[PDB]
Amino acid sequence: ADLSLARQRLTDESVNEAPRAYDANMELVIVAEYPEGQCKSFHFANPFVIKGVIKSSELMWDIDNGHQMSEYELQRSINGYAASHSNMRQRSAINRIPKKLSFYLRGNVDWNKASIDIRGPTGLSMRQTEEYSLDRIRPPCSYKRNKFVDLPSCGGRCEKAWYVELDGRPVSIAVIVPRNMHNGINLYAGPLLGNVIEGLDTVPECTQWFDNAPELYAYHASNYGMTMLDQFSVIH
Amino acid sequence: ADLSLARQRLTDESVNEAPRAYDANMELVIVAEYPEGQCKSFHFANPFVIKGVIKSSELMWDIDNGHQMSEYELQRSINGYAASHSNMRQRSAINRIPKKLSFYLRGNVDWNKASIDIRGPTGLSMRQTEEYSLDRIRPPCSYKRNKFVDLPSCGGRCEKAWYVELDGRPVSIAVIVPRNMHNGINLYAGPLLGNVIEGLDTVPECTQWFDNAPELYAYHASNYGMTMLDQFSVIH
Amino acid sequence: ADLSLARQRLTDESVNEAPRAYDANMELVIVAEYPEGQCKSFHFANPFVIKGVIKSSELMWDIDNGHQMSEYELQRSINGYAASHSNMRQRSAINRIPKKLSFYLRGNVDWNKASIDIRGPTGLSMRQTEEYSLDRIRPPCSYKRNKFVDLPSCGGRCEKAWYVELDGRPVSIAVIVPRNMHNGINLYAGPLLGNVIEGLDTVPECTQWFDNAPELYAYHASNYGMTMLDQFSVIH
Ligand SMILES: Nc1ncnc2c1ncn2[C@@H]1O[C@H](COP(=O)(O)OP(=O)(O)OP(=O)(O)O)[C@@H](O)[C@H]1O
Ligand SMILES: Nc1ncnc2c1ncn2[C@@H]1O[C@H](COP(=O)(O)OP(=O)(O)OP(=O)(O)O)[C@@H](O)[C@H]1O
Ligand SMILES: Nc1ncnc2c1ncn2[C@@H]1O[C@H](COP(=O)(O)OP(=O)(O)OP(=O)(O)O)[C@@H](O)[C@H]1O
Ligand SMILES: [Mg+2]
Ligand SMILES: [Mg+2]
Ligand SMILES: [Mg+2]
Repeated sequence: ADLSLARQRLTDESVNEAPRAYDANMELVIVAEYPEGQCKSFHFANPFVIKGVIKSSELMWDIDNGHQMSEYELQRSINGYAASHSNMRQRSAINRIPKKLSFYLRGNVDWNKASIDIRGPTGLSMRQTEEYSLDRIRPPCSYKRNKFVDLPSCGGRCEKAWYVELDGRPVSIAVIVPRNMHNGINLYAGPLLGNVIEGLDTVPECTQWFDNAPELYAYHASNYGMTMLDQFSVIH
Repeated sequence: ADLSLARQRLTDESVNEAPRAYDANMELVIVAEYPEGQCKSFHFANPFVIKGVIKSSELMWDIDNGHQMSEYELQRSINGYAASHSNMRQRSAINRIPKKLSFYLRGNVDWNKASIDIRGPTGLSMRQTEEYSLDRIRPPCSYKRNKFVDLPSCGGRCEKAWYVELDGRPVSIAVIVPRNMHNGINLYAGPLLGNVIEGLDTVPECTQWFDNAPELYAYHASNYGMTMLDQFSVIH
Repeated sequence: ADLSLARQRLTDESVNEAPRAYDANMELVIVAEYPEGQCKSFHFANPFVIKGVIKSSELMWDIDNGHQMSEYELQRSINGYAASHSNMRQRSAINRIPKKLSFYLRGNVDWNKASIDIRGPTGLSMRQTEEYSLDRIRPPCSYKRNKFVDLPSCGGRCEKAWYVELDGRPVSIAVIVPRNMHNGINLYAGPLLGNVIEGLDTVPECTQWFDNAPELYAYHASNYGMTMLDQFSVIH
């Protein structure tokens, strides 16, 4: 069927190549998994720089008998990890802290410069002893580069992931995903800068709650086209 | 009264011309109207680029017997529109979805480049079949230009509106309103760039809830000076 | 002990000087104090420009019998201050409005250009009669300069504060803290601009609630290294 197949091939190529267009978004899905198997996904998109910033209050599992906990209640629990004996808790809040964090990156990403910073519970640079004096961005460990794990993007050649296991303490997150400009053109240079600046931080973020991973796969990953890897190394 | 009238005229001109000053804000009021007549207004301001980003959870009517619904409850309802059978609802959530969206723009706006993007329920570019691959900003349809409707600004010569009717599904919003630089000066060029960047994203957003449109007119529009048009084509 | 003291001195200098590094954050703590002595702290950090924006709903004391009030309830109270008879209240909401606002700035700050704008209840420039026409940023009064009060930073030579007393009406806040580039190098110039832009707005904000000031000192100030001054002029 020469021309119906040609037409199919062109439609495939148009979908596969679309992310490399000027103003086509790079895509970031962050998934937090909790001990009982619930998943919280946070989606961020931008063509130029994704800035995926998540407070530690926003990373806790926050549902309680069908009701959403307040930032105040969640921050009260987190404080006990930040500042010794700063709350009244006599048992940990490990049940609501992520077991694991998954970062799914898709599109025309500069993989040399994508930065994923797991920061401490109140947003300071992670360290044994956090302090306003030693608080910075883009620490060397944040640049994952070839530590990102290739995943199928079904023809895009443009999806990778990074996984991290937490050890029972709350964290915040700062991810910076910059656009691949390795074609030699600096989109920030010359008159185009005003247009690039106008496009930063323009796309709504979306937070979703799932009672388990299959729900996450069925109603997020496979609905929109982000391949994810489960604990058995099976892709969905 | 030559000089008391001269003084009046100068005071009029100073108020009327103020938006054209460097660091004077352009103003964006987005109003969502719901079936029972409630209005939710979202106000954004900036001198250089207004970025008016609204999640679909933030656009639902979220009050319930005097109590505000959680993002979680609202997002649970919206999911059924995004992902087939992703929630347990047996009836629609049309009662809490906007009937209509109104966008009021006032100030020294570049009307050739102002962009209003009605995006899908989870923030992806609107299309019959939304997907991470075909997710972008500043789609051609977003530039309204002469589809904006002139409204009185009482001497500013600087207010226009755009209206859109929804059809029962939830949406998110991304608006970019850039400053008119048609006097030939690029505020992003040379040393002034650092100062322009310092001014982006500095003004608090304000969300207001009204049980009906007259409340919206009385306690928002006429209080601060944004002319609005009702369903009978009367200005307030 | 020549070399153990040399080692101590070098460790002191490394902590004291760290904020002057490229990508080292400037730090902003805003503290609101309320009539019964509760404190709400808001922490913002960035290397290049801190943009510390706080809605008037976010500045009210919002805890009520251990539960967090909704933005809707808080905004309903604030509206009565913005727009005469726009709510049903027969008594003021002074109990939940700050008595006083404290701004703590630490790091490599340009003290000539740091701007602190106490804006009106709905985000407009503060004035007797607020209006969309006379809404701007960086008003002359916002530049505090030598009105900032030096505080000990324990070797950094880099902490200052500004204090303001409110008079029973709600306000919003916009603070811009730009990086000291008085070494003669414009970090926005040339190829480094893309990297500076990638770093803006990347660090999680953190809101904390304290029942009294000693809690604020014990579990925030002294935990992380921000010196604060109490009503008796004692530093903590
Ligand atoms: N179960 C799995 N676990 C881990 N990695 C996998 C798994 N399956 C595939 N991958 C990895 O994904 C990458 C792409 O594989 P493949 O070529 O099959 O995908 P594709 O559909 O062609 O999409 P793309 O256009 O991204 O290549 C490979 O590096 C592959 O090893
Ligand atoms: N009821 C209405 N419905 C739709 N458009 C209207 C209505 N009334 C006025 N307008 C439009 O608003 C625009 C400005 O009108 P007008 O000159 O009366 O306002 P103004 O007070 O002078 O303010 P400005 O300085 O913005 O002109 C005109 O294009 C006018 O047609
Ligand atoms: N109780 C106080 N009230 C107001 N200001 C104070 C108080 N104590 C100290 N300061 C001010 O703080 C500034 C720095 O003082 P000092 O040199 O003692 O601090 P330091 O530990 O050396 O830290 P730095 O490196 O910031 O100087 C001085 O201007 C000082 O007057
Ligand atoms: Mg392949
Ligand atoms: Mg006119
Ligand atoms: Mg000193």
